[PDB]
Amino acid sequence: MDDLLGLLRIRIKRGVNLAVRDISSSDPYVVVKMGKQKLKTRVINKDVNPEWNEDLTLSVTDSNLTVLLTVYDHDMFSKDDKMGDAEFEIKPYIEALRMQLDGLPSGTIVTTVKPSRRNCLAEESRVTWVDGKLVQDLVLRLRHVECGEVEAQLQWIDLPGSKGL
Ligand SMILES: [Ca+2]
Ligand SMILES: [Ca+2]
Repeated sequence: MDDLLGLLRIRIKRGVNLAVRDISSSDPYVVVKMGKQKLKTRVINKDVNPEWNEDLTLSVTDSNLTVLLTVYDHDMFSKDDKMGDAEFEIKPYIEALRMQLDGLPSGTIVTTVKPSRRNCLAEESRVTWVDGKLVQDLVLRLRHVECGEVEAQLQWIDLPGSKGL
């Protein structure tokens, strides 16, 4: 609690045109890693366009951290094949959370992160103040695989008793 800024909600929305790692399909799930934390979504059966809509919750004590996202094909009785990976920075979002935004009109775009050679963004990622919440919408193009994107949204949970932002 004495280092905790808050909890980062990562909503893993969907995968789009993921790689085939069975015969004609895959059984994808996502593993999210940050620091010593490792979280997993459920498996979606036989769908390379899986709609996970699954909330993962990480503890954040460090605005300078990176989130790693790796997709795998679940094979019940054998090894799980890699289906690509991506990473993103949380600093822009944490920075934005620390701004004065009570008073900003809903729909206000606080920060835009551009795709670059180094990052995994498939398109510009907006940090938006909307419906009284700050969110970041991400489309991640997966590395180290022949196709696939993962769409995710960042949200924030304040934990009373913590260090806070
Ligand atoms: Ca397989
Ligand atoms: Ca499989």
